[PDB]
Formats: sequence, C-alpha cells, structure tokens
Amino acid sequence: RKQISVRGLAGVENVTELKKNFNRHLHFTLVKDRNVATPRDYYFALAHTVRDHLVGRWIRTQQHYYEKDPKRIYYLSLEFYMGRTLQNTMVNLALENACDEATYQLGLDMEELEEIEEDAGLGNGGLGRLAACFLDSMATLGLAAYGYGIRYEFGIFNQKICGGWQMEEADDWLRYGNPWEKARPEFTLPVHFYGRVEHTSQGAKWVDTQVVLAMPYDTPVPGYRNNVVNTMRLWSAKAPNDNVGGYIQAVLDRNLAENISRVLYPNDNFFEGKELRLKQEYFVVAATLQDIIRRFKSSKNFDAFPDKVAIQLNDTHPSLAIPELMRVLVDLERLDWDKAWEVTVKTCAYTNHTVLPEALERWPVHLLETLLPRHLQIIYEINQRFLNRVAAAFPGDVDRLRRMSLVEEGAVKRINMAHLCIAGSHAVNGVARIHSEILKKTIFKDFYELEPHKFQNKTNGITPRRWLVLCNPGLAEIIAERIGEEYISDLDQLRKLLSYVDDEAFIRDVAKVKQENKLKFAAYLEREYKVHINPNSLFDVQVKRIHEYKRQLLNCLHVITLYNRIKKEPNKFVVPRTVMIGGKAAPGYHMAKMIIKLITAIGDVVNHDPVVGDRLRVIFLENYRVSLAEKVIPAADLSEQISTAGTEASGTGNMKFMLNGALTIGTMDGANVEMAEEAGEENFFIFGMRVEDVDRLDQRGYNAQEYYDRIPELRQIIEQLSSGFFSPKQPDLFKDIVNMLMHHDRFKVFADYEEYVKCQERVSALYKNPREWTRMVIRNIATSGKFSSDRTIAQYAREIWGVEPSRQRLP
Amino acid sequence: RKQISVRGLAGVENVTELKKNFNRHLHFTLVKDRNVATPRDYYFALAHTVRDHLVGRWIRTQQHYYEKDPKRIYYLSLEFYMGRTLQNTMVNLALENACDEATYQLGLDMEELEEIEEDAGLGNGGLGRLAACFLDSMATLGLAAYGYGIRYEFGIFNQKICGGWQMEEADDWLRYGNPWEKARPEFTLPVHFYGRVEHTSQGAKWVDTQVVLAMPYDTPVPGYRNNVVNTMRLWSAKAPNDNVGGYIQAVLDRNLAENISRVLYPNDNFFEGKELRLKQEYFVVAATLQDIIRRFKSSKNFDAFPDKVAIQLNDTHPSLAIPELMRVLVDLERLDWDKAWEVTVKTCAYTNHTVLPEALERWPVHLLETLLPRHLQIIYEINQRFLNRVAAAFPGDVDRLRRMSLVEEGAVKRINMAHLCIAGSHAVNGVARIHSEILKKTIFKDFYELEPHKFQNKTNGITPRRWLVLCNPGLAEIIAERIGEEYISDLDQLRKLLSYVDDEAFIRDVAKVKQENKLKFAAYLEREYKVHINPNSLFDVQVKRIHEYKRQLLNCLHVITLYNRIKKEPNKFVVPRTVMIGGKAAPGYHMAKMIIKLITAIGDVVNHDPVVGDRLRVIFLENYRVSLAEKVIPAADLSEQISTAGTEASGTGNMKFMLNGALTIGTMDGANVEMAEEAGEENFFIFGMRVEDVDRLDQRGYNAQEYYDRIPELRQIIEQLSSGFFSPKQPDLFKDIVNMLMHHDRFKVFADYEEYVKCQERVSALYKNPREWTRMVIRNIATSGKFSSDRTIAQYAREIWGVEPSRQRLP
Ligand SMILES: OC[C@H]1O[C@@]2(CC(c3ccc4ccccc4c3)NO2)[C@H](O)[C@@H](O)[C@@H]1O
Ligand SMILES: OC[C@H]1O[C@@]2(CC(c3ccc4ccccc4c3)NO2)[C@H](O)[C@@H](O)[C@@H]1O
Repeated sequence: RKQISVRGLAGVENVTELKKNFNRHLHFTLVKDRNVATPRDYYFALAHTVRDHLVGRWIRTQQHYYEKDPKRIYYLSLEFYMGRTLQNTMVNLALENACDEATYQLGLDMEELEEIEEDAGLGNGGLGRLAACFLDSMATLGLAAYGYGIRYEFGIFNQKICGGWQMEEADDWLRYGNPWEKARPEFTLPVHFYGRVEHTSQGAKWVDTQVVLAMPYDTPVPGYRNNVVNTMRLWSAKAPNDNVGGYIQAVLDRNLAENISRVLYPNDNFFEGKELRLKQEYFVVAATLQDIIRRFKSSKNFDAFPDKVAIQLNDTHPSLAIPELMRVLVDLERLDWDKAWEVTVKTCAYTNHTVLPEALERWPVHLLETLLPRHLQIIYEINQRFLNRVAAAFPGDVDRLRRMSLVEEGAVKRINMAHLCIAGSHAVNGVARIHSEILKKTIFKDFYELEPHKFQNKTNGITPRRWLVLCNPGLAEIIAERIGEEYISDLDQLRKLLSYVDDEAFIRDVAKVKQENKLKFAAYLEREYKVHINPNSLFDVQVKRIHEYKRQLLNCLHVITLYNRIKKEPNKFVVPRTVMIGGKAAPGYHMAKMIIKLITAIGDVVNHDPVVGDRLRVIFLENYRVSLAEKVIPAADLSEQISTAGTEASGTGNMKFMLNGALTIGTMDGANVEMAEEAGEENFFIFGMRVEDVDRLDQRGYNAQEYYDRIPELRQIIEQLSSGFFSPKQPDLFKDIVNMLMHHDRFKVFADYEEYVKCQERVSALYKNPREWTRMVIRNIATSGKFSSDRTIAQYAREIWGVEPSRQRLP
Repeated sequence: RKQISVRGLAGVENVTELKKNFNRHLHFTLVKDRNVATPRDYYFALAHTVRDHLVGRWIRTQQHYYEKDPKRIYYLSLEFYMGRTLQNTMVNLALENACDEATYQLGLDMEELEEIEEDAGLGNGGLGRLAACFLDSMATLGLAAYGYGIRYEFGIFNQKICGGWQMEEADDWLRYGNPWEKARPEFTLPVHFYGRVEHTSQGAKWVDTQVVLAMPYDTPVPGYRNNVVNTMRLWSAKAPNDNVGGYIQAVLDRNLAENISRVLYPNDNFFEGKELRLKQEYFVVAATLQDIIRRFKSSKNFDAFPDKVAIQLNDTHPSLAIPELMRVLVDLERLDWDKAWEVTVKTCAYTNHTVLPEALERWPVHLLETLLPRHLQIIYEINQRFLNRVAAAFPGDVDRLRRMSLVEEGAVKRINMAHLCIAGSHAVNGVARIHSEILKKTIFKDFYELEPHKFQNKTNGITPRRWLVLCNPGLAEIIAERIGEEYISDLDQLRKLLSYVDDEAFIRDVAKVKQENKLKFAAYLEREYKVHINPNSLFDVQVKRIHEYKRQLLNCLHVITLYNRIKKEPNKFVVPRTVMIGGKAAPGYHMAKMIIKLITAIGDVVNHDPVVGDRLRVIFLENYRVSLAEKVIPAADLSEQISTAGTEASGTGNMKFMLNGALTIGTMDGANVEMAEEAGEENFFIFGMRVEDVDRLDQRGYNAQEYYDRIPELRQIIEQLSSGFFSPKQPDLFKDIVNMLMHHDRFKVFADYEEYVKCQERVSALYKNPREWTRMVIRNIATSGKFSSDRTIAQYAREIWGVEPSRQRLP
C-alpha cells in the first residue's frame, strides 16, 4: 500500500498538517463532527484538504504567465472527459502516500473515500478523453495552456442495464457540489444570438440580438511534480440581468437561455444538426474568444496576435472560432479584412478526428442565417476569397471549386465546417499516421494539393499519470524498481524494460501484478453487482462506445463460436475466458441499443449452460466511463481493437491496454498500426482486411451472402439469431441485426470472421503458456512509450503552436 | 465609529486572528491576491471569516437540543424576509468593532464591504419580515426553534423606475453565491404530487405519484450574545434521480419540477390561486413534516408528539400541514383517525395576518383533487367530523354549519383554508389587539363561539437588534450611555428614558443622532442616484408595499394640497418637507402601478416649480427592501401609517419608525392603537375615522361625491388629476385613479382627507419647535419596548407552545 515508492513520501509534519486540515474542513467547511460524519463527508474533507495544496501553485503559475508573457495555447473543445480529480491531484503533487497515511491515522480507508467521487463525465469517449489527457500533458510540459469548454449540468448519461437493455439516466454530477472548480461570476461575459446585421457608417453592426451570459468556472490542472497548475475554464449559461402570470412565466422562461449548458449531446462519431447544439458551439466560441482578446490586450497592434495566441480546434465543433475571430477583428476592432484574415489563419489550427461522412458537421444555411446572421455573411466572404485562390491555383478546374467550396449545394444548402476549418487554419492534422495520410490522399486531397504545408500528423496519446501511475500503481512500482521514476514524464524510457524479457524476477512480478489487478476487479464486480467471474480465466475485454464500426458484433460472433464449439465437443479443453464488453450506446442509435441487448442475451444462454459452466462467461460491463476504465483496463489480458480497417481514426483505449499489460487482438486500423510497429508485429494479434482489402471489396460490392454460404459455423450462428435461440420468448427479436449483417453491413463483419476466429485461437494457444504470454506482454509495455500524450503535445507545441515544451520545475 | 461601545471590543489577539483568517480566505477560498482582489472579493473574505465564528456555536447548539431534548418549535412560512446577514452576525456575536478594526488595518472600509451583500429578499413585506424577526427573537430567547420555508432562486423582484413607472427585474440574489447557507444534499427528501388513492388491506395508499426532491439548505440564526445559533432550513426543488430528441428533452424537462422553488409569488395581501403556488405550499409542508417526524423518532408512542413538537402556521400558506400530518399518522404510521386528530390539533397552531377577503386562501376542490387526492379526502373527513361537533353544540343551526364548513359552495367549489386551520389548531391568533378582537367579533365569530379558548392575541414585534443596534448604532449608543446595554434584549428598559425628557444633554444627543442619520441618507441618495434632497427639511416617509388600503393616494392628496397652498400664497412660510414614498407594487396590480406613476408625476411638477424650490420635494424611493428600510427609517422625522381603520392587521413598519426616533401620523388601525396607548395619544398624530366610523359609512353607503362637493381644495386636486395637470402629454393618464376615488373607493380616501390635512398642519406646527419635537420623540422611543419581537415570542412560547424562554448563555 504505502510500500509503493512512486506514491511519494509520508513526511511526519506533512501527515500532521494534513490531519489537522482534514479535521478543520470537517468542522468549518462541512459543519460536521465525527458523530454524524459519513464517508461522503470524509471524502469532501479530504478533497478540500488536497485542493488547498493546489492554490499557491495555481496563483503562482498564472502570475508567472503574466510576467513571462509566453505564447498562450487555447484548446477549444465541446468535450472534456476528465474523470475523477482527487487521486490525480495527489499523484501530481506527490501527496498520495501522505494522504493515505493521514487518513489511515484517522481510521479511514482513502480508497473507499476515492470511490465516493463522481466522474466529471463531460465527454462521450475518445475525443473528450483526449482533451483531458492533453490538458494533463500541457501542464506537465510547462505550456501556458488553457482548456476551454462548456460546464454541462449533465454529462454523459448514466447507463443502467434493465431486462438486458440500456436505460439512460441523467448524470447529475454536481448533486453534492464540485470541490475542484472555482466559480468566477465576476468574469461573466455576454454571448449574442439571433438579431440582424446593419451595414452603416463604421461598417457592419450586429444588432437586436438576444443575450445569454457565459459564467466561467475554473478548474486547476496540475502538471506532474513541476509546480505548474494550469486552468480549464468551462462556461455555464446564465439568463441576462434585465400581469402576475406574465411576471412569473418571464422568470421561469430564464430556463430557456440556461438550457444551452444543460446537457452534453451523447453522440459518438455522429453529427446531429440540432439548433441547441449550434448554440452550445457558438456559446463556447464567443465567450472564449472574448477572454483571449482581453488577455491579449492586457499583456503589453493585432500583428502580434498569432505570436501570443494559438487556438486549437478539437474537431469542427468550435469551428465558429474562425468567423467569430474575423467578426471581432473586422466589426469591433476595425481591422481591414485582409489583415484580419492573415491574423486568423496564423492563430487557428484544426484537428480532424473522424472519417465517417455522418460524423462531419454540415449546418443548414437557413439555421446559420437565423441564429448567426453576421457569421453566415463572413463565411460567404471567406468562401468567395478562398475559392478565388483555388481558381487562381487551378484555372478552369470547376469541379474542384465545387468540391472545395464551404457551401454544399442540394435540397438543403449547408456549410461544410471542415472546409471552413481548413480554409481558416494554418495547420490541419489527423490523429494517427494512417488517418492523417488518408486525409491528404482522399478526404481533403484537393485541400492538400492547394496547401500541402498545412497538413500534418499528430498521433494520439494517453497520459501515463492517469493511465499508469494512478490506475495501476503495482505495475508503476515494479517498473520504477528497475528503471527509476523518470519514465513517468519520459515514457520512452520504458524501452529499457526490453532488457528484462528474460529476467525471472520481472517476469514473475509482471504476472503477479496482473493477477492482483484481476482479483481486485473481480472483487469490484462482486461488491457492486454481486456478479461472480472466474479469476483463473482469460479476461477478454472490449470497452468503448457501442458503434457498428467498432464491431462489437464481430466479438459477439466469436463468443457464440466459442459456445457452439464447446457444445459440439464438450470434452475438449479450452482456455477459460471471461468475455467482457462495455460501452454506452447513443440514446437515438437503435442498432447500438440492439447490440447491447444481443450481448446480454448471449450471456443469458452461455452463462447458464451447465455444459459450459465457468469455461466461458459473457458479461456486459454496465456504465463504462473513465473511472471504470481505470479499474478494468489494468485487469485485462486481451484488448479487443477490432474496428473495420479505415474506420477508427486512431483509438486511445488501445494505448491504455498496451500500457497496462494486455496483449492486443486488432485490425491494422488507426493507431493499432503504429502500436504494432513500435512493439513488432510478432507481439500483436493482427488479423483481417487491411484498408486496401476493404477498398477492393467496395470496388466489386460487398456480398455478405458469400461468407454465409461458405462458412458453416457462421451459418449456424446466423440461424441461431434468426430462429430465436438467443431470444426464445421473442424469436424475431434480432431480425434487424440479422438483416443488417446479411444485406446492409457497411462494416463487413462477415468478411473478417474467419481470420478473427483463427487469430483468437492463437490468443488461446499463447495463454496456455504463461511464461511466453508474460514475455510478449513485457515486449508490449516496454514499447508503449510513443503513446504518451507528452509526446503528442510536444509535437503540437513544436510543429503547430511554435512553443518549446519544458519539464522545468517552478519554485 | 469604534467609539461606539455597543459594538463590542476590538481585542488585540482577536483583531490579529481576524486579519489572518481574512487573508487565509482571500487566498484559499477566493483564490485571489491583493493585486486582482475587488471590493466584492473583500466582502466575501470577511463574510467567510465571520461565518467561521458561528460554526462551533451552531454545532454545539444543535447537539445541546439533542441532549436536553426540549420541545421543538417549527415555524412554517412561505416567506422569510431576512435582509443582509454580515452585520447582523457581527452584532449578535459581539464582533462588529473587532472586524471594523481588522478591516481598517487591512486598508478597508467595512461599511463599503457591507453594501456589497444582496438582501435575502425571500418575502413580500411585513409577513416575511415578521418571520425573520421571529427567528432572531427565538434564538435570543434560547428556544429550540426551526424556521422552515422555500429557498426561492428569485426573491421579491428588483424594482426599477423608468419613465416614472415600475419595472420588474429578476432578483438573482444567488448570482455570486450565498456564503451564509450550508447546502445539505445528503438530507434530501421526496415530495409527492398528483397520483391517486388506493384503499386496500392496510388502508389508504397514495400511489402513481410524481416525485419532486426537496434539498435542504441550512442558514445559521444567531441569538444576541447568548452563544445560541438556531437553524433556518429552506427547501430547494430538485428533479428525481430516475431517441436523441427524446433524451435531450427529457433532461431539459427536469426544469419543470425544479420550477417549484424558482420564484416568490410577489403578492402582498392577495390570494392568487395558481397551481404552482399550491405546489410550493405542499412542497414546504411535506418535506418539513418528514423532518419533524424523523427528529421526533430519533429522540428516545405518538402520544408524546405534541409534547415534543409545535407547528406554527404563518397564515394559511402552510395549512396543508394539517391534512399532511393526518395523512402521515393515519396512512403511514397506522394510527386510528381519532388519536391522529388529537395529536394534530395539539401540535398545530394558526396565526392569521389578514382581513381583506381577497387575501384569504380558497382553493378549488378540482385542483386539490388532481394535485393532492389523498389530502382532499382527508379534508372532507375533517370537515364532516368538525361540522358534527358544530351540529352537536348548536343543534338545528343550519346556517352556522354552512358558514363554518371547510367547503365553500358555489359555481366553483372551494376549500376555505382558514376554516381548515381553525379546525385543526389548538390556538388561533391575530397579530394586534384590534385585529385579534375583530377575529372573534366578526370574521371567525362562529368559531369563537364554538371554541373560545382557541382564540388569542399576539401583537407583532420587531427585533431591536436589526431595527436599532444595526441600523441606528448612534441612537443605540446614546441610549446605552444612559441605561447600559441590557435593553438590547429587554426592550421594556427603554421606559427608563422617560427620566430624560428634560435632560438637556439627551435632548441634544437625540436630535444630533437624527441629523446624522438624515445626512447619511442624503449622502446615499446623492451617491447612488444623484438625487439631491434638502437636509434642513422634514423627512416625511411612507415606506411599505403599494396597496389601496395603505392609502399612498391619501398621502398624494396631501402632497398636492401642500403644493397648491404654496402656489396660492407663495409668501407664506411653510415647514420645508421632503416627502418620500417607496414600496413595490405587485406586477399584476394595475392600480398600485398607476399610484407609483402618480407619485413620480406629482414629483415631476412639484420638484421643478421655481416658486416651490426646496420648500417641498416629492421623491419615490426606488426598490424599497429590508436593506433600504435600515437606511431610511433612522433618517425619518415623520412616519406615515395611514391605512383605513380596520384594514392593516398590525403593521410592523410603524414599530420600526417609533423605535428610531420618528413621530407617527396615523389612523387608529392595527398596532398603531397600541403604540399610541404605550406612548400616550398626546404623543401621536392620530387622525381620521375609527373602525366604528368606517362601519357607519358602510351602513349608509360611501358617497365620495359628497366630500368632493363640500371640500374646495379636494375638488381642485381631482380636477388637476382629471384635466391632465400632472400628465400634460397624456391628459387622461390618471382617469382610472379619479374614477376609483369618485365611484369605487373601498378605502374611503376622501373621508379622511380633511382630518389628515389638519393633522399634518399640527405636525408642521410641532416641527417648528425643535425642542418640543425632540421631547415628544423621546416619549416615543422610551415607550417602544412593548414592540420588541422578544415580547411577542415570549408570549407565543408561554401561551401557545408551552415552552419557557431563556436569556441564559451557552458555554
Ligand atoms: O482523436 C480522438 C478520437 O476521436 C474519435 C472521434 C470522436 C467523436 C466524438 C464526438 C463527436 C461528436 C460529433 C461528431 C463527431 C464526433 C466524433 N470520438 O473518437 C475517433 O473515433 C477516435 O478514433 C479517436 O481516437
Ligand atoms: O403580521 C405581519 C403582517 O402581515 C400582513 C399580511 C401580509 C401578507 C403577505 C403575503 C400574503 C400572500 C398571500 C395572501 C395574503 C398575504 C398577506 N403581509 O402583511 C399584514 O397586512 C400586516 O398588517 C401585518 O403586520
């Protein structure tokens, strides 16, 4: 427990001070005493005690940036998937052992207290979590960086499983308050909606608008033991300051404006063109850019703006920053268009995260005209000048003009926000090598040919603080025992572990740590859900949002295959497996909801077959979220990363599993390709179509029937699904799944079935050899260094932002 | 400043500690340093520092009640007009001088900091303010007392005057947070609405309900220097725990339930039968009674309930407590009806505050059936048994049965909540002697004849902490200089001041203090509104909610009379006056809004007539509220208390003026009668019809025309109003006022005009003699002791609650 050296020192005076301040907060802050105090009270007492330790550094860091006047980095995102904050703060401030000891002396288990904290679940998955890892890395690398987003009252919904189906409940994460945020109502700013444009004496004027106030809440972002504490600023919607029925209703109607920040849109990789979403996007953009402009002016004429400001667009969601910056510079600051545009492009950079056409933002022009009339005007002017440049570069190429235009023609005329982003940014990057290459090759080929220098790659990463030191201290410890602690903010040092592939002690310890994590996760499921899992089974884990492209269905086909093979040959030994699948489906995503039901339905049969017993178990992990990822990933043996080649832009869950001692079964997709490159393909369970094979199938037409006709075992499974074998009380329950698989499968599940099953056989074969399993694991952990988000951020800093990262400690 | 001894000691170590804790809060709580810190930051730093001093006493007091197990007093109100808390806390904890010194040493003016605090304006006027004074007195008298109400997000609206008209703005009092409250989400309770009744095996069951959660916020209520800190618990509405459009809308629709605690209904003396108001009333009642029941059970079978619980109903607004208690005792606790009813009546007591029929609560039975079906059933059963008692007591008296029934017949069948309250309470009281007498004489004569022992008087009071020591420390000081400090919680000791009616020093000092207060108020108007007032004028003040019965219009007639008399005889000396009128009109109250416009319109003419100059000025005091009352009342020379005899149940503003060195012009109405009795009528400017005279006019019919025909000066004014003299750009602007006065005046303004004007002449005559004015003032201050809310509460305690008050200090 405390034996773990990476968790820091429990200094005698520090422990004494912590206990004193713990008790002080219990008394003065919580207004409790030990007689009526609950574990929740004790969590809050600890949270406040720990938060106090951030204050000095937080003030000093922000003063430091004022004095040093570095270029400031503004990371704009609609999502920040932060998770819990207590343990992270302790780790980054080197207080974990001290607080553990302090709480122990008070008769409390700190780990029990940590479980009280709600996730800040202000994101959907990978995109939101990337933003969170990025904040952590930017602070650790000493960058003057500011996360900007929306403080949703309700984050990603809490998932309940009832009758085998997903049920959604409001994520009321602020119910007991957030001890980490500091409300800043004094720095509230006005955001404008609707209205109209007057073109007059000085120029254009946006008038007759409806105002929504943006109230900022600042959350500290501690760097790893460098005394840096940066800021995440999240905006909250507030109704503007200024008959009985009339009056009362008028007060109640304040809710309408305040609804802007009420709830996170729960879609992963899907664009839903709701007006409320558009308001949210403009809300963050307008308030944020006001802050940026104010800070710029309070630092020493807009020529130096791009020298002192970088705006990073987390996908196109804050793309309105481009026309908003132009609006402020032209309409308010009175710069000429050309200069303002020069400034804007040098300030802004765009990160693309998605490949699926339905995930791209294309807003109807009518909606933009009504809500943001001046922005639409500016977008049209941007388009005219941009297409003039295309026309000059490629004279007579009319189709290219049509393809590149920010304006999409059709029944409903729309603005392509990705096109706007490329036009208005000096850099455009994808999120893994394969993805960034395909951007230049197909998706934005025309833009790449116009401005090749714009296009970059920044392979994603994860923070080794949250995703190793916090969630897997046992693994962190056995590593530090061999190579010291430098790797925690220099993850490439993990390559030193290749020297221990034949080290008996290290082989022993790696396996020991994994088993400890598996026991702990089994204890979690037993405690929280009364679900029993076989501790001596292979933990086969697919955790990620439920999506057709991510192919949970392919996993389902394999699970049924294992079941059917057992039933055909009950006497034949098979490596016992616990197959775990978890993830949320978007509320409006019918197929994803059906897929969850199929997983539970498969479990209903498999988990109660006496011939199978504990040899195979299929469980659906309820309410997959950051806090759960921190529990299950360190317990995983096999990481399922089985998206159709070309569909997962990068993935980040893949990296978490690799860092935490799981072996990977995956396609050559997203960052899987680079992970396999780093480790050596011999150390990865790579299977299935490459992108080239998918394209060849698309060329001739994907016919699922061919695979059904040629694979007896697949045929059996489909017939089980169709006939009601997995839904005897409702035989036709899965007809939609069967129909999609047979006739309308965009993701070619059947095409990878045979290779997947065979690859899984090789997984089982290696697991039968514990020594060699663990040695391959070592080869994975040791080469996961590239996938630190420190590496990613250092690249953003040097290649896009023009700032030099620094691990230098503040006084 | 600090010379003021009543403000306590500035102990050296105390000042040192306060400065240290001030700076600590600025750093750790506010996350600021002296470079960026605003006066608001400094206010909050002081607020947190002062609040810390309540904590020990607050915990100790509540533990004391658990140990001592006294009878607990629950004061249920829909309104708590608390005002600001910073100064009050300092006064009651003897910290004012210490904090003044501490802040001074830090380079800050504490009075400037105090002005930053928002009023907790969770009431309309007198009723809400009475509740607030009562909380203060109950803590000062060492009673185990709990205020229970609703934490409105928006209190009484902020009043703006624009173009001479009232404009309403949302009172966003929680914008910067409330440092005084402690959120208790852990003690959240479910409140049920709608649904239906099942009568089954065990009995009746309320099922299929919609749930709204009640989250409590506790606010400390310090007694005067007795180390007692009681609790005001205010409930906040929270939505219960458990397609894309569908999901998002479902989350947004949480606002509907949460609207229950959104806004205070802004009506003074008017019943508006809105469903939302009914929900608010049940919301407080249901959550509160759950608390009461829980505390009762956690203290040592329902036989002892009335021995350990008192429920005081602040008017009929929480009247649902009666059927709710019956519901819990019968349906949930399984007591037989008779026993439950015995318990209920002994537990509950009802205070009636209003005389006007339109202020009485009469809820349509259809609304009660839909919203609270089980409560309606219980009400009907209460009615049947109660009328059985009436029938037994008065055999054959069928009309009495009809008159006394809780059920009112007609086109819309309604429940009379006052009747329910009398039936279900062991005590019923009015709020001044005249009012309590008329309850037994007319309004509830039938109930008085049935149960005379139920009927009591409890003349209202005001706290001499807020209403003397806080708002008028200069007066508090000159009093303490002669008689010591005991009077602060023993106000009857002010009678000792009668010994100083001929004391030259005291006459000098009383007049000096008044002039100081007048200078300060003039400085306030100049600073905040750039309005200049004549410091050497009589400050003639009518501050109270705008109501026809309160007769601001009569004041208007007198003001115009003064103006017209000056114009007729410009050379004749008149005592210079500044006539100040302030108060909010209910948003839906057209006549009240017109009256505000008339006051400003009169000012528009009078204040700009060069013949008048500074001899007469008429100003409308914008946004009258508790904090403003604390400023203007100590500056007042003349207190306008001019309600039609029989219409003001008590009044409390009257008492504030008397305590603060103003002489009173008033009718024999409400507590005015007792005030004049205490001081001697020779020391009051009493004028106009007595109740007997009003009744005689009602008997023959009020004909306003008679007065118009007989009073030339009145005729002139009405013709000025009709012809557009006070609205030249809109000649007919005041036609509705004129029409009401001439043909539909329920409050007989014309009937008191002549006596009012003549009485005002006598006011001016006495003001010409400063010595004799001040001597009469002394005679008023010295006899204001009866009107301490300590006296009132001691009476409630002994005569209704069955508890003995105690000024005993806690350790
Ligand atoms: O770069 C971070 C990650 O970004 C994605 C895209 C993505 C996402 C999330 C929310 C969205 C909302 C609207 C439209 C597209 C969205 C895409 N979530 O995960 C990619 O699917 C994933 O491969 C990548 O690792
Ligand atoms: O007892 C305290 C005071 O109570 C009254 C009654 C009152 C009031 C306030 C809000 C109301 C809301 C609905 C119905 C009646 C109401 C009466 N406000 O002032 C009386 O009008 C006043 O004379 C008395 O001093």
